[PDB]
Amino acid sequence: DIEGEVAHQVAESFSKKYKFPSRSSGIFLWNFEQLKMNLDDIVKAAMNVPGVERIAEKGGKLPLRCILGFVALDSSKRFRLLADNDKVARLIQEDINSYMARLEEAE
Repeated sequence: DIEGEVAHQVAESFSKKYKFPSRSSGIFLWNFEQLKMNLDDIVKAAMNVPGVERIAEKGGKLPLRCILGFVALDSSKRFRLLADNDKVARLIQEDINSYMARLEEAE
């Protein structure tokens, strides 16, 4: 259901590469596939991200880069070695602010 909707959207973009702040100064690319996690575990972990329940319940577009960022920080040594961890945390916040605003904003 709600979790099923998150599972769908994640599955649909499973190998899709998003961009993140690198340890140095650039960016690097990462996808859900690279988490080496089951879809269930990823959905479970995605539920921790603020706004994900609300958006999925409406069938809206989920913040998948933000979601993947959060899950990667929480579960992935490799991602953590590759990333500016603090910068990703800030990036998580900015995505949430953007998507939550979209629910309130003019169309």
